[PDB]
Parts: sequence; structure tokens; C-alpha cells
Amino acid sequence: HHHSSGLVPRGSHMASTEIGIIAVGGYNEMGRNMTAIRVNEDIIIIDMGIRLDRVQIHEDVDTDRMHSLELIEMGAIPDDTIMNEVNGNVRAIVCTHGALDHIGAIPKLAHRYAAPIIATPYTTALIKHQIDSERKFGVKNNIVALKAGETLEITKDITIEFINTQHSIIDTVFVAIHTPSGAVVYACDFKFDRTPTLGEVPDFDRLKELGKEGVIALITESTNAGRNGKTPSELIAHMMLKDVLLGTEESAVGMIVTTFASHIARVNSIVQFAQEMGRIPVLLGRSMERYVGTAYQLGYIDLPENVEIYGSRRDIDNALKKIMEAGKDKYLPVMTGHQGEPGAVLGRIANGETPFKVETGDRIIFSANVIPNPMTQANRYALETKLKMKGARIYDNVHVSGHAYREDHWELLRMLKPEHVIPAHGTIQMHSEYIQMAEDAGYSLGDTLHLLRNGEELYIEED
Amino acid sequence: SSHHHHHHSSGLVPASTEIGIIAVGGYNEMGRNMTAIRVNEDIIIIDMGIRLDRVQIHEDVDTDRMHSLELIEMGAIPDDTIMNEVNGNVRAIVCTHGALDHIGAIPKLAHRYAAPIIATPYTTALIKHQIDKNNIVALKAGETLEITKDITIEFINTQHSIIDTVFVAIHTPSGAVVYACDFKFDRTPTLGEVPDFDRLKELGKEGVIALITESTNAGRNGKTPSELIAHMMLKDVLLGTEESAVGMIVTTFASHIARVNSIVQFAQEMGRIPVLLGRSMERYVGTAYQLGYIDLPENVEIYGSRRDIDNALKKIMEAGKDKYLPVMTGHQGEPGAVLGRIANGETPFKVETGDRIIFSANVIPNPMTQANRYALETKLKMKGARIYDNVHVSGHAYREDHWELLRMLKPEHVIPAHGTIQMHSEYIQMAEDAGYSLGDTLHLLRNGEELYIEED
Amino acid sequence: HHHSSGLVPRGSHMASTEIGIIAVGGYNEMGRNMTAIRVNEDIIIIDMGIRLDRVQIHEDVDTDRMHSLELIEMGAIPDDTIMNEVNGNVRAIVCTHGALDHIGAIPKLAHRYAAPIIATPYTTALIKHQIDSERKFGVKNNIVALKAGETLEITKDITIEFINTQHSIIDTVFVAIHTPSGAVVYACDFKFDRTPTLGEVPDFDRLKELGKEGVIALITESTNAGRNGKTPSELIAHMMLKDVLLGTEESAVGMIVTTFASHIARVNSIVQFAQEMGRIPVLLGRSMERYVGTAYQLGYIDLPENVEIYGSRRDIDNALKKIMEAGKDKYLPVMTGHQGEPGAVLGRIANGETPFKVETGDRIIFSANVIPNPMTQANRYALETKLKMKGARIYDNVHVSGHAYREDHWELLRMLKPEHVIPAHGTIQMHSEYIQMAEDAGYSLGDTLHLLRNGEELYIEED
Amino acid sequence: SSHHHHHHSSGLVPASTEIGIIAVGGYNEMGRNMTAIRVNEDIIIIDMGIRLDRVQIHEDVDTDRMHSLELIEMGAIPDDTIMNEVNGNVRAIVCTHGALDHIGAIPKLAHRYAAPIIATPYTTALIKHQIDKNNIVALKAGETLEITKDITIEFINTQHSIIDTVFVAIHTPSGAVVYACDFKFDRTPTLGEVPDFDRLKELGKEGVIALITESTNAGRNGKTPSELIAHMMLKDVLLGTEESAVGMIVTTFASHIARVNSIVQFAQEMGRIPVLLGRSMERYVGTAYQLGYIDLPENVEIYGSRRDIDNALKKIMEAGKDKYLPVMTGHQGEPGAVLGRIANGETPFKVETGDRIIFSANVIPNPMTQANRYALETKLKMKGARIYDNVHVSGHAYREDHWELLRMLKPEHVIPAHGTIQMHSEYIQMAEDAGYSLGDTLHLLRNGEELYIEED
RNA sequence: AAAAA
RNA sequence: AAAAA
RNA sequence: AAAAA
RNA sequence: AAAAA
Repeated sequence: HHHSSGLVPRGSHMASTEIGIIAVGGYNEMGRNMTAIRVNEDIIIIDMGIRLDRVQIHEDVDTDRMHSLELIEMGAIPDDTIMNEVNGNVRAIVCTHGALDHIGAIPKLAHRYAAPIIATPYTTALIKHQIDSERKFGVKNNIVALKAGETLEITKDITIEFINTQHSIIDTVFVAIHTPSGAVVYACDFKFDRTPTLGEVPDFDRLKELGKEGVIALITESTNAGRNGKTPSELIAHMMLKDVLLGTEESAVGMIVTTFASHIARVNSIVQFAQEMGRIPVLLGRSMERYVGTAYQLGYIDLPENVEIYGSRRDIDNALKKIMEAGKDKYLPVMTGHQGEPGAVLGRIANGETPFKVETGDRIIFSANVIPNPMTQANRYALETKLKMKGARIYDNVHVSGHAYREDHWELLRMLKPEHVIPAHGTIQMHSEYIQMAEDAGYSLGDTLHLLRNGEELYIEED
Repeated sequence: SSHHHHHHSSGLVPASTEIGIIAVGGYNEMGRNMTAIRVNEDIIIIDMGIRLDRVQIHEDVDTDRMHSLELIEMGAIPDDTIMNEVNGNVRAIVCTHGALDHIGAIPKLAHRYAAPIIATPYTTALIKHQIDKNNIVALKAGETLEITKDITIEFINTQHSIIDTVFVAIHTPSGAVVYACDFKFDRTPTLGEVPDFDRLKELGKEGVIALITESTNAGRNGKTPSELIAHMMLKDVLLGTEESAVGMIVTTFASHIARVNSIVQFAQEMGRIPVLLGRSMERYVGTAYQLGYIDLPENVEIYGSRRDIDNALKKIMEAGKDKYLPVMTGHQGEPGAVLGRIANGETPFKVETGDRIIFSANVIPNPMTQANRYALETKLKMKGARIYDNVHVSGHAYREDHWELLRMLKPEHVIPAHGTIQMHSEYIQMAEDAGYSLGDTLHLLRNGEELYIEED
Repeated sequence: HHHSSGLVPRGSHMASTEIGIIAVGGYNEMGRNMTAIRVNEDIIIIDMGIRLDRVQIHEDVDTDRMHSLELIEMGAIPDDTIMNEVNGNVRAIVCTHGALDHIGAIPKLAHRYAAPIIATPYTTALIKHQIDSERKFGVKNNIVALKAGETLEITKDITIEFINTQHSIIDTVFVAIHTPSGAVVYACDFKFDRTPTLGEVPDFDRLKELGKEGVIALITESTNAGRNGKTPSELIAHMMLKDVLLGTEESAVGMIVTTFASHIARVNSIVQFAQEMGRIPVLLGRSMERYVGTAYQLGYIDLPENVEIYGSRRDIDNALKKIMEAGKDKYLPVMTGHQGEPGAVLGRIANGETPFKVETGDRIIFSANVIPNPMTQANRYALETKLKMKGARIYDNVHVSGHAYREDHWELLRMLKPEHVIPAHGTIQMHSEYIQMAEDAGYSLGDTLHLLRNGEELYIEED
Repeated sequence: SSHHHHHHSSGLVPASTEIGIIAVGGYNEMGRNMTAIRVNEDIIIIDMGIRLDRVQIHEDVDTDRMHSLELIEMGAIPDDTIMNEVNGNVRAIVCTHGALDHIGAIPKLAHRYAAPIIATPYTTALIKHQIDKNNIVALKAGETLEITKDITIEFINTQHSIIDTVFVAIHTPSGAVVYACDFKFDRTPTLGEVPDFDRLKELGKEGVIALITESTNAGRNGKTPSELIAHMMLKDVLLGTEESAVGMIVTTFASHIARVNSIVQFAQEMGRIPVLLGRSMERYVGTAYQLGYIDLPENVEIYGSRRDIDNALKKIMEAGKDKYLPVMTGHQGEPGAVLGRIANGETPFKVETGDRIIFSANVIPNPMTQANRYALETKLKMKGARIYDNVHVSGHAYREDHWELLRMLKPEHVIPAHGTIQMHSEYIQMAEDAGYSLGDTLHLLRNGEELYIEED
């Protein structure tokens, strides 16, 4: 004899999709970021970064004579040889922004793929300017400019959407890969910033919509997931830098500012402050000219008429000779070398290889943090020791992070409601931080939350 | 056969003043600050603080049952028994502000001196409320008070993590002795005034014999971020949220009136009614309001007693946590404070997953307070709370702030105070950069030592 | 038409075994260790520890009135309710040693299982003495004494082997669970020590043999896997303590030594040193009497005739009154309270609640480390501050770790050659350290190397 | 009407000596140690060291092309130009041992003084080899040397990370000035003798005016572990292995002769032939052997030149790494050292997975050396090496060692040296526990300052 | 770099 | 959490 | 708390 | 990497 135990309504499945999340670089370390998203047999590569400290430990630096495999053995750059064991063909290369941890390895690995590079206008410009700077013949991927808010079809089954976000470089995007079974979202090198000083407010609405439409997997950075609270706004750094530059009873002293050439919002703030304190803003260093110049040409920043930009050593040295013999109090040199890079303008000033002589009382403002690696900490120590031994006053860490804190990740997780989460852009320790946060959010390790190592592929079969 | 020459000096003259800088407390540690400035035989005492951590290591606090000498043996409070060896008489007791590290020992030591207590209005109010006896004189920033035919005291406005904080300048016939401790340059305060740089420069040109100044954050690079920074960060944490109807608790220094001000303003700007909870909140904020230092919105609610507080939390819980912004005590996980009691479930307020707890304060770097803070945060986290930490800006001068202070006052002698010998070491390296020499024009004093400064 | 592509010789499989590695407690934190090894449908529980700091954060301590579930909610103790979702029956409970992070939760959870407790003689003694110390009625598991080197049959298919190892408590073992498909080895709270001061030299031969016989899975601690090199021998701590106690030109000063009551090798060394410096070794504190007394009765340590042991408050206070009024220079008090435990002898001396008064010059030797938790760091700070304020001279950290370092794990891995490795006894951060080491040894995460969280079961099907 | 009384003192007497303690270098930093002790108008210089990190921040080392003044501007070496303001004449230059932080600046500054260099035999040997000019006098531990009718210098044996290290006692008609820097109490040395506690106590009772002593590890709790501890740990690392035929490299201080001794002994006990590689290994160990301080087994091999070294490594590689124990330079990842060259693959020796690299040294806490060490270890690890770090014991006295030193010598005045102001702060807290008072009997000197001590 | 009731 | 010419 | 060739 | 009575 037999009783009924109830009934189960079974859902339909009009599209099965096989998703691959391939960790190539930047899952075991910082710098050489590369991820590959496989939809069935088509592959979208996301970012191709470089890791600088692996270049610095070798007294040979070179980095432009060495080709891909030697750099991979140093790594340095992502080991993409594993792509030969991935069951698909690369259809596109997305670069979510233009800093070296996302495009630094483009000129070394991108030319081997039969795919266009898709990026934002500013990013595309930086990639182009960089590709045209190796002159080894000679294949160049075409570059498609895709703006935040725009969508691009790659395949009958694959579309790529850019969503604007904030970061320490302008024009940074989340990328959503739409598949017949739903979306794969990539959100790395980002920060929620509700009061940006240059870009736009993050697209929380679209994030929520995506959440409701269906997100299969989220690949997101774990870099500062261990840091408590929310990332302070860029406005905070704006305010602090303002206070450091204007708030002084020793006004006619002579001040040098140094920061990331790629941090366009920061540089912008600095030149405005120069205009508010009666000094002539003069930008020094090749990379200043590259990044800030490019940002200006494409209309991302406005520059005052008296702004001066110098890229060549003799232009720079003669500009510093002009400043030195006119009164340091009349200029605000905005220059490269905050990490004590050998050869940068500030490092050359510190060695006295320059008409500019730092004298007691002079104020040097590092609008940047020291990167937690022994190499750059050494270069910074030597730089600072020299500058102080010549009597300079050091203003350090006038800066705000470009990365999401724990609660930023919390809210992102609540908005996108991803089915699977994969931490990226960090060490396994950082991923451990992220994992604990995500578990608090209801995710389970090995189930809906996944710890990948470089070279590993997560297979997801969506019904 | 051999010769040389020398001019001899004449014994002719073309009232001498002897200065003593007596370090009493707060030169070997944090908290129990007390300095004594002797002009020949008249003495001005500056500040009388308490050190809380030396009270915490003994589980039996009752800081009002113990008399002065036992507190000194714990210390806790400054050892002023050394004043029995100082060749002078105390003519005044100056308190540069009203926080416990400047007035905490007032009720235990001040009564032994036949001298008035001189302080700013707010400070005087807190001292009065605290006593529950020296005369108390209210002296405002910018005003001068004569103490003796030869001695006057000037208050100069400055900024700090408590309102109405002053530098004090002791004017003598030989020049000024300046005391600048527990201070911060802030050119964009959210409460009070910008410090008096003009007067500092004037003083410098008039002649400063000695500067007694804090070394607390002399080790920190750069300049102290403005209170405006903490204002902005707190705004971002409180308003910048897609988890809006969650229920938020803010905790901070009850004495940081500027901060509490910012918080209640934000409460009015996020459509929650601000409820201030805890006895000390009632004390400091209440007093600040009565004296017209802070303005409060009509809907502001304050509860100091245990049952008032618990019934307020029962009211809040059963009306919607999303409708209130409780501003409460317990940011250091103080046993008995409102937040610590909420965390222990001894309260109608129950923390549930998602609730946001904002510590508008840093954790005090002492093992005791780090323990209490750890236990508190662990409990709150285990009940599902989301912790926003360090939404805060320092109340103390950084290295370059001291650089500029030194270059404005141009003192003949400098003495670091308000810290450990390590903090003083930082200050010393900075001052050496400015041209001072240790043991000559720069002096590292320990508690109990008297520095003699003579006229050339 | 058809060609042959070669042949493949296929192996036989005369016994399939399903293995479960269940992480119950101590995989997300320190202290409350509990693991469960499932062979088909029979379960061997390994260790049942407590986490002390979770008790300390509550101002209520109690820990003996509270029953299991409240302790689990604090946790504190392992959440073994998950055992109701594990497909098997518990046949035995192994305790690899007698310290609280292995037997601290025995009296709270063991009585719910219909299984005997298997342990070494010393461990068994401590478990018995502890069980007879709750007097709540009243079920007591029988305890089987199994010595290092001995094997015990539990099932037609399951045998348990003890292998001697070293640790900060005497009589510690690796446990090997022999199954028809091979062995599961558990090696937690251990240290290679080639010159022990009490136990035996580790059984490297047997480890190698096991390796060759076939190890399915290794569960091993990750606690100090991050620490570089090899764990220093106990002999090092012996030497340092000797030097601290004898090497002094201020000989008749009065010295107090404090250490782990359970560290029998250490205490032994101390009383021998007392005999070598003409002082009477007097042991104070209830737990000293418990652990050292027990170790003496079972013949693990020899004690000199003049040794004195006191467990009660009045015996202790009058012993200190005797010492105080006879000359501190004539005694070596060996007492509890190295973590500044409220109520311990040293903590009571520090509060002046004792005939013993510490005076300037007096030397207090902490033969122990400070546990990296804010609670115990607070208690230690208060204790030390009081002792120094009474003029004592503090000798700290005269101690050597009880846990394997990175290279110790390296060699263990090379000896056992396990098919699968699972890190245990630590946070996810410690496990991350272990994971990197194991990857260097050839293991692969998610494949032969497994990261478990509390409540998770790894299923292994051995052919 | 009113009265009191006082006894007046007589102007009768019931040769005065003025002591100057001049801090020249090594009081604000590590490395460039130099002190000058003035007795009225005769001066004894003690030590002349170099500071390596100030040389490293400039990539252009050549420390022999630069003359004294440029090295002083880098400093690098002590600024002894201040000696032009000191009212006295240098009668002797004492070097308490032969490591670079005591003799590194000898070839740059010693030649300007009309005075002999006095040192222990080994120290004299290293100075002589280094010079490639003052007279050099060898003075042994336990011996005394007359310098002046009023001044004698006594050497007292002590222990340290280099052999033949001494305390120096300067005897004057008013008592002794004792210098105890770069030292360690070690009652179980593996080389040399136990320090002379008897003589220290004797000195104490005879009368010590001033003690100049290191503060380097005064912050570390307890007592310095004996060199025997490092011996034992090194034994455990080298012999205690189930990975026996792997190939092992040991690196340590070339000047730490006791350590190298232990290592070669262990090499003979593990059936490997000890090969010492590197120029400085050849210098220090060679010199120590010739003078009979260390004994070497018959099979010992030493190579100082580049091709000798490379061909030795080619020999080793092609005979079996398991048969050799290379003892080489480069523990701090010094560019050009043997280990750094092996790590860069510029060498017949190739590191392969499993190889054990033993650093019998700690990493020096400076960003430069931490960088070099990081790059080195990363390379070695990337070639599969297993790193055994910190197999080492400190060469400097801990807090309680200083406690007992102070209680033995009973000096009237104490001056910390050989460290930063932070290290001195640690020492100061310890000395205050011992009864000394800062600015009175306890003195914190900076480079360039002269402390005057008069007779009562 | 502060308390808390 | 970044380079630099 | 030290260099290295 | 541990308790304590």
C-alpha cells in the first residue's frame, strides 16, 4: 500500500551554459593580473598586468629586451601558457583600466591572441601609446573604445557591458559578460566613492538591476577586504592635500609635490591648489607628460594657461634651473618619483644631479603610500634619507586608498547577489580575509565561494 | 721675550629672575599631567590629570574612595609631594582644558594649595560638576590675568579634541614661559576658532624663555588632519549607504563636543532622531549646551540614568531602529557603558545581523583597553553587527605642526611633555633639526625633576 | 581501417573504502580542536578541545555550570551537533594528549557518545582525574590506555596505532587509523625533537614505513607552518633556563619560576636546577599538584626528597610565609600563573594577597610565551606591571615552541608521502601558510590538498 | 626678638681632575662608534667605526676613494672635527675589538693624531691588514698599559660576536672611567674566556667615576642567550635531518670566528669537507688561524679569489654537493658575495630543489639590507631552496645583563652609547630602576656633545 | 592617547 | 598595492 | 646590529 | 598557541 509524499514543481531550462573562470595571474600575488572567462568555447580575457617587484629583485631590470617567456619565469607577468589547456578560443581582451597592474603585460602577451582589445577611451589611448613603444615587429590588436554604460556584441551568445566605477585612475569599469544563462561580473581594482573629484558616482542602480537579472559569478578583488569599514572618499585626500598645501605659516618656502602620474584626479587637485596659492604649476617627468597630457587631450581634465609640462631631461633640468633662479616660492613642481624610483625627477634632485638644490625648511609632499615591498621600501628610505639630510621636511601618506574595504565588499555582495564568488587580485592571505567576510554574507567555501590559485579553472554548469 | 694680551671686563652694570621648570607628572607616561613653573619664589601649577590605565590594572576602581597618597602609589595621579622640596609658593592652578588628563586629579590634590583654579568657562563648569575647595576663576581665550606684581597669565586659543582649549603664557619681567600641551593646529575647525598664529608670532618676537609642549604625536609624519576630515568621513559612513533602514549606533568621546555636534547634525540630515545615552554624555554635552557652546535640534533626547536609558532603548527597539541614531558611550569597551551593556544582551536593544556600529574613535594603545575593545567587538560581531572603526582624527599635533610652532615662538629653551620618553625622543630629533641641542637648549625631563634656567 | 594505440595495464581493486574527514572544531580557530574520521559507517573522533579566550571575553567565566550548548554558542567548545548529519556511528574517541586544547571539552561532549576514550597512560590519568570533577550524574566513558608503539583493534576493518612524538606535554602521539584501503594519519600538536629532555626520539622509521605502506590522508597542524626553519629542541629551553637560573652574580636574591603545569619536561628541568643551586624546590598551585603529581605517580618524572607540593590556598600561603621568614634565597618556588590568570599563585603574590612580598632585585622567570590574544596579553600586562612596580626583574620568554616549523612539516610530508593533506589546528591564515609549503612539496589545492572549514566533510573514495 | 644659627665652613683643606666624556659617533645611530675620554688635558680616543647603511644608500660605494671629510658628510664615519674644540691632546687610540663598527674608520681618521693605536693581538692584526701611519701596540686582556704619569689603561676580557673583545678601564688619580661597548656576558663561551666578574667587582669597590656602555639591546628582556645556544641550534639544523645527502650551504659573519669554528667542527662530524669561500672569510678566519685563535682540520679549504672560488664550486658541483659544506659570505645578501652570486646563477654551483641554505645570522633591521636579503631569499626560494633563518644568537647584552653590570661596577655616572636615542631610552628606564637620575648621574648624550664631570 | 556609571 | 625614463 | 670583493 | 582554582 502506498501514500503520496507531496509534489515538486520542476523548473524549465531553455539554455544550458558552461562557464569557465580561469585564474591566470594575480591570484597568488599582487601585480600580474589576468583572468579568463570562458563561455562554452569562446574566451574573454580580462586584464593583463605586470608585477614590478619581480623585476626589481634582478639587477638587470631591462624589462624591454626580455621577451614574454623570461618575464614569465620571473613572473613579473602572468603565465598564460596554460591557455593551451583551456578548451576555447579567445575572442576579446578587456582592460578594465590603464594602470600597469592591468595593462603592463599587454605588449608582451596580447599579440599572440587573434582578438581585439576592448577598453575605455582613456585606457584605449594609454594602450595605443604603449603598443607604439616597442617597435619590435609588429602585430597590433585593434582597440575598440567602449564607454561606461555601453554594451558590445561579441558573439550570438556573448555581450560585454561596461559599468562605471571609481579607482586611483580615471575611467575604470566593472565588466559584465552576458551569457544565455546570465551574467559574469568582474569587479577588480575598484572603490565605491560617493563624492568623487573627477569621475562619476558609481552605478548602484545598474548593480541592483544586474543582481535581479541574475549574476552567475562575481570575480572581485580581495586586496583590502581585510581593512575595516568603508574606503574613504577621494574627497578626503583632496581635503588633506589642500590643508597641507595652503595651511602653512611658512608659506614662501618652496614646495615639491610627488604622486602617481596615473592618478589624474589627484594631479588635477594639485594643479588647482597651485592656482589657489599663487604658484605656477609645472609638471615634470616623462610619465607625467604621458598620462596627464593624454588625459588633457581627451578632455578628462582642464589645465590652466600657465601650466608647464616637460618630458625630456634637459627641459626638466632647465626648468628646475629657471625655478631655482626665480624663487622656489613661485612654483609648485608636480613630479614623479614617490617610490624613490631610480631615474625619476625627485630621485635625481635628491642626488644633486639637478640645478634644483633642496635647502633646510623645503617641503616635500608625497601624495601616495609606500608599497609594502622591501625593494620600494628601500628606494623610499634612501630617497627620504637624502632629502632629509639636505634639510627637507617630509609630508608622507597624504593619500587615500583606491581599493574597496570590507563593508564596500559587503554592500557589493548584497547588490549583485552573485551565485558564485571568486576572490582575485591578491595573495591567498587576502583571499582568506575575503572568504571570512563572504561567509558572514551567507556564502560557503567550496560551494558558492571559491578559492582559486594561478592556473586553475572553475567550471560552472548553469541550467 | 714673548707676549700676548687680553681685555678685562668691568664689574659695572650697563632684579634677576630665576625660572624653574618642574616636571611633576605626564613626563614618563600618558595621563597624569602636571607641570609647575617657578618664577623666583612664586609658582604656577599647570594641569592636574589622572592616568586611567594604572587604575584599570586593579579590579576595584572606585577612584573617589582612595585618598591622594594611595592614588600616588598607583599613580594614577601626579606625585606632587615633590613640591615640598621646591623653593616657592603656589599662587595659581591653571587648567588648559577639561578632559581627565588635565583635571582628573583636581579633586584629589588641588585642595592642599592656597591658590585659585584658573580655567576657561567650559573647563570651570566641568571642574565644578566634578568636585561633588579652591576658588575657581573663569578666564577666556585672549584674556590676561594678573597673579602677582611680576607674574601675569595669558590664555591663547588653540584647538583640541575638547572645546575651549588654551595655550598658557606666563609673563615674567624676564620674558614668557609658554605651555602648549594637548593641542592641535586646525585651520578649519568645526567648532571654536582657528588658533592665534598672530599672537604666537608676536610672543616669539617679544621673547619666550621656555616652551613646554607635548610630544604625544611628534613621531607622526606631516601635519594633523583637521577635525573637518573626521566630519567628512563620518558623513560618508552615516549617509553613504545602500543599507539605509538598518539601524545604526554611533559611539565616541562624550567630551568631544565637536564630534557629537557633527553626529546629531547628520542624524537630522538622515531623518533619524538623535538619542544621546549615558551619564557622561549627559554631563559633557548637557554642560556644553547650557553654556551655549553647542546647539541641539528640538527633537534631541538625552538619558543619563540606567532605567531612563533602558526604557529609551526599549522604546527605540519597538518603534524601529531605522528611526533613531543612538549616540552612546563605550567606544573603548568600558565595562558598564551603554554599548558594552547592549553587547552583553543586558538591554532591551538587541543587535541583529546587518546593524552598523560606528566607532568614531581610535583604540587606545594600552593592553587593558585593547582587551575591553576586543571583547566588545567580538560580542557585537558574533551578534552579526558590521563594525566601522577608526572614523576619527587625532587631537594632537604632528611633527611639522611642532616644526612651525617652534619657528613661530622661537623659544630659548624647549621641554617636551605629555608622553613617554620614546615620544620625547621623537620630539627631540625634530627640535635638533630646528637648531636646538639636548642638555643645553633642549631638555629631556623625567617626573620629579626641576630644571633651572638663569639669566645670562 | 584501424591501428592500435598501445595498451594499458589495469590495476586490481580488492577493497574499496569510503573515508570521511570531518572538521568539527579547531579548523577556523585555535583551541577547540575536534576531528572525526569516518571509515565507511564507523567513526573515530580525535580530540575534543576547548578555546579559552572565548570564555574570557565573557565576564561570567563560570565554565562549569554552563552545559554544552551554551559553550557551543560561545565556542569555546566544538560544535559537534553536525555529527547528526554525518553518515556513521562513533566507535571510539582518541585523545592524542592531555592538554586542554585536546581534552578540555571531553567532560562536556564525550558522554553523549557510546564509545570508549583511547589515550596514553598519562593522558588517560588526566582524563580520569578530570571526569571525576564535575559530579553531575553521571555517564563516564571507559578509558583504554594505549601506549606509543601499540595497536588496538576497533573493528574488522579499523585498527588504531599510536606513534610517539614530542610536544609541550609528555606522552603525545600521532594516531594512524588503518583501514582496508590504507592509513589515515593524524599529527596535530607535535614537534620533531631529536634531543628531548624526557620523552623518546620520534619514530622516523615507523613514519617512513607508513609512507611506504600507503597513507590515504594526513591531518596535520598548520599552527607554526609559517615559521621558518625547524623547531628548536626542548634542550635549547633547558640550556637557556639553566643559564638564567645559575648564571647570576646576584645569587642570593630570591627567584620565582612560573610555567605550564602541563609542561612536565620543563618543570623537571626546573627542579633539577633547584637541586643544582642549593635551593629547595617547592611547587605551588592546584594544577601543579595535579599534573606534576600525576606524572610522578605514573613514573614519568623523578622528584628529589626535599620537593614540596602544595595545592590548597592555606598550605600555599603558609608555605610562602615559611619561605619569607627563612630566606627567599633558600627556595625556588615553581608556581602557576604565567599568563596572569586571576587567582593563580603569582597573580595573588602580585596583588599582595600573600605573606610573600616581592622586593627590589627579586627575579621572576616566565618559562613560557605570551599567547597572542588580547585577554591574556592584558592579564600578563597587569601582572608584570604590578611585579615591576614592586621592583621585580622580569625574565620573559625563556621558552621554546611546542609546534613544528615549516621544514619539520616539509620532512613529515616527505616521510609519510600522503595521498591527501588537510591542515588543521589553526585559522584559515595559518592554513594558507601550510598550503603554500605543501604546494612547494608537489601538492595541489582542491586535488590532493584540502582546505576545510568547521562543519565540513571531505569525502575520499579509495580504490 | 628672633633668632637662629648656622655653622660656617672653613676654607682649609683636610691636584684636581676634570673628566670630559665626548660623544663623537654612534650615539645617534648604529655603526660609526667613536668616544673620547678627556682627563684634564690628555685624551684617550676609544674606537673609530664605520656605518655601512649610510654608504649603501649611495650606489657608488668605493669607501677608499673618498677622503675623510666626504665620508663625514655622508657619515659613514664619526665627525671628529669637533675634536678641534676639545681642550686636550690625544695620547692614545684604543680599539676594543676588530669589527668594522670599531675599526672601520681607522684608515680615514687615525693618521691625523700623534698617538699610538692600542688593541688586542687579533684586533691589531686586522688593523694592519686593513691599512693597505700610527704605531700599533698589542695589549692583551688582563694587562695594563701606562699612557701618562696620571693615566693608565687596563684591558678586561669580555665576550662578543668577535674574538678578543675587551672592556677598557681608564685609571686616573680620581678613579676609573670604564668603557663597555659591543659586549655580552657569556658564562659558557665556545671560544675565549668567561668575562672577568671578579675584576669588575674590584673596580666597583675601587671607584668608577663613569661607565660608558652600549644600549643596543637594553630594550630586550632578560639575559643574552649564550653562544652555546647558537652552537646547539646550528648542530640541530645541520645534523638533525632525514634529508641527509641534499647539499647544504652555511652563511654567517666572516668575523664571527666562534661560529665558523662550530660550523667546521660540525662539517667534520657530518662527513663533509668544509670549504670556506669569499675574500673576507679568508681574511678573518685566515688571520685567526695564523695567530692560533682557531684550529682547522687538515682537510679545510679556503678560497678568497673569484676564480679560485668558482673553480671550487665547479669542483663541488661535479663531485657531489652532499660531500661538501660550503661556508660562505652573503648572509645579508651583499651584492658580490659568494651566496648572492650563486643565487644569480653566475656560478658553477646551481641551486636545485631541496638544497638547504642556513643563515647563521639575523637580518639587519635596515631597509637596504632587508631589500638585499629579500631579493636573495626570493631567488634562492625560486630555485627550490629550503631556507633555515635566524640560526643565531645576539652578540649584545640584554636588560638584566646591564642590571648586573651596573650593580657590579657601581659607577657614579652612566652614559649609554652604541645606539639610537630610542635604545638609550630603554637603557635609561633600566638605569632609573637602579637608582640613577637623568641629567644628574645618568646622561643622554648626542653626537658632538662633551659632558663635564668635576670632583665634589 | 580616551574613560565609564 | 604603484613604477620610472 | 653586520658588510661585501 | 596556554589556562587558573
